[PDB]
Amino acid sequence: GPGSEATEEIAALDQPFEKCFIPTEALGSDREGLDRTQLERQLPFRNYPIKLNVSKSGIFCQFPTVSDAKRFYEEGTVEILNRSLPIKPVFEKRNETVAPAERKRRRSVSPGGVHPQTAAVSALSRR
Repeated sequence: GPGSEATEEIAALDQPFEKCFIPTEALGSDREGLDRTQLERQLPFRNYPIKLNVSKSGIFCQFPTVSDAKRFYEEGTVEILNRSLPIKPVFEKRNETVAPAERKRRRSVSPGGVHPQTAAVSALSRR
């Protein structure tokens, strides 16, 4: 995804905030909308400068400075739709995993069959 490359060597453990994401799920169908004009004049968001972009995944939050992002993350909880929403940073991590192939076998049996006959008999009766 989108992001910026910073000197991870300087503090990889710290994982400095650069961009935040506001998840949506229990918001409901109301999450599909987000009027920008109303959003600008809404719940916490006006407290600090923040780039708000509507997305089907939620609301993108980009801050001009790391400090603003950190203050918003640490003390910028928001309540939207009468629901407290936390600040989730956009970080990615590559994990190493392996999925060995597996095979399964099943027992099979012969269905059998009927051999042909070159002769046949029948009972003759008339009533």
